[PDB]
Order: sequence, then C-alpha cells, then structure tokens
Amino acid sequence: TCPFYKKIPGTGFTVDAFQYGVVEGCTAYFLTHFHSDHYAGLSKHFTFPVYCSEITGNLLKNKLHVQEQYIHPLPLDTECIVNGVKVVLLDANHCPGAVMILFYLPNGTVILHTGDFRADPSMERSLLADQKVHMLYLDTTYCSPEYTFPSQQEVIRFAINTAFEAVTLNPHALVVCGTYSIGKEKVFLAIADVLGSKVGMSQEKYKTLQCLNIPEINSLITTDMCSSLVHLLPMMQINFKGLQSHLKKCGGKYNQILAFRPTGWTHSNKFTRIADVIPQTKGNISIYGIPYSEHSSYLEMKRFVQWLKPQKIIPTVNVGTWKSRSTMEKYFREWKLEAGY
Ligand code: NI
Repeated sequence: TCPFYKKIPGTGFTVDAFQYGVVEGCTAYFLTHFHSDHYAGLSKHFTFPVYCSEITGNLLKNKLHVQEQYIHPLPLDTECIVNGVKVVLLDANHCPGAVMILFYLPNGTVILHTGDFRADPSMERSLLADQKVHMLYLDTTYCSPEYTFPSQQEVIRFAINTAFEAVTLNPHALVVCGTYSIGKEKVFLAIADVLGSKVGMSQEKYKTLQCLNIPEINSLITTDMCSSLVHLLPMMQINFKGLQSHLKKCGGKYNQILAFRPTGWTHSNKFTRIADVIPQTKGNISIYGIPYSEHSSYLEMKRFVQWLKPQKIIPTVNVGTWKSRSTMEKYFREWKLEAGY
C-alpha cells in the first residue's frame, strides 16, 4: 500500500508510486525521472495517465513500451494545468529528464517535490523565488555532514586531463567508462570530445541515449566499437578480469586500458581532494574511482532548505528505519534554529 510521502494532499495525485498496483483515488501518476526504483511497476500493462518530462516520456515509450495514449509530457519552466490544478516542472540537476514538481493546491498551499536532485544556487533564482513554499518533499540521500564531494566541473577537468595524457603517451590505449542507468553522461562525452572521438557502446545503450534530446547526438556516439577510442561497458565489467577480457575481444587494436568508475560517495571522500587521486593498477590496466555525484552534498542540501524556509519537510530517502528518520529530524531542527524560520 502507497506511502504518505508519495501522496500530494488535497489532490488525486501521486509521485513515483507505480509498485502498489491501482492506488485508490489516484487520477494522475507523476514520474520524476527514469531510474528504476522510481518507475518500478510501469510496463506496457499500465493504463492510467502518466505525467512527466519529454525526455522521460521518450524513455517510457521506447524502453518500457508504455502505450503512447497514457504518456502526458509537459514542458519545463511553464505553468500548466493538470486535472484542474496548476503545476510547474523544474530541472532537478539529476539525470537527463529529471524534474522537481511545484504544486499550487486549490486551498492556497504550495508544495515542492524535489524528486532526486543536486541542489544548486541557480535554483534560488527560478520560479521558486516568486512565492512562499509551505511543504517540501526532499531527496535526503546524503543528509549527514560526512557527505562532501567535489563539484562536477572539478571531476570532469580531472578526467579530461587524465585521459588526454594517457592517450598522448600511448596512442594504442583505449579509454573505458562504466555505466548502469542514465545519468553521468558528461563523464564519457567530455573524455571523447578531448580525444576527438565518438563514444562506442552496445545497441541497448545506444537506444537509450538516442531518447535524451542531446544536441548533435549522432556526431557523438556509435555502435561501431572498432571506430572509437572511448567505450562504454556495464559498471560490473570495470575490474581487472573484465577489462582484460574486453581487451581480447577488440582484436588487438589496443594494448592498454584506462578505465573510469564514476561512483557516489564511498568511505575515502573524508581525506582525499580530486587532484590527489591515484588509480589501482594491475599490469596494462589502470582504474580510477571518481566521485561524480547527481545528488546534493550535505552542504548543498542545507543551503537550499535554509533559503526555501519550508514550514514542513517530508523526507523521501532513508525513511524505512526509525534511527534514520530520527537523525534527519535532528538536522532539520538545527537548520531551522540557525536560520530563524
Ligand atoms: Ni535517481
């Protein structure tokens, strides 16, 4: 049965609530973004209205085979009416097509549902600034002070320079980037752009990318692995054994691999700045772990919420245990006392 944190009070709306079968009273199902924990349950068998971004809609049609009649794409940054209620979709700065949803309730309450997001100061000059937001449904993935990470830009500059050096030293080296979902596409796009190459990948991954409305995409990606010096593989294959095996598949065209494993946070964010990163190396294979996050750091999340000044916060991540809910509630109370709301 559907949780309270997936329901928008005083409407017949839900958000990211596809795994409970038919939700009693739901007239419109919103989907924030195309990551499997959020879409779980959606298939060609679904027969109620789904509201989402254009990119998400492209993925629902082509990858999950949802029938077109049930997909309702909405533009960004535009006031729209759904079942008699004013809504706005905003860029979530998460993966391609990911949105936040602003609901203007009939009784005058304003609710923001972040979906999954990486808070940014640019959000403070969006449509959110035009009126008071009363209730916040918040992506709390990294709601603890130990969770620091570098900017996306610092991580991309390190990746570009690392790849350019390695391939200029050894023109027969291949660059490999791991992936398991949409998101983090700039890692492999920026490395391929510095090397003057297209990115090569499986037919299934190419199909996905061709749904993302990336300008000039046909000049950037290919299914002809041979022709390319940057390849995509499943994240599970980014290990010494998998990378040796891949090297043997490529028909001796390369004699070395440099690989990137974009992760979330792992224990060693605590000590190490990006410039100090050194790879794990076995023979002619070297692997870099790079902390490229599409979620808010603690500091980024805190800044956003202290600017917004909500009257109530409803967490949407790590809500299955008491301990976790209690710890998050302690930080929300600190933030509120510090900022005076
Ligand atoms: Ni996500």
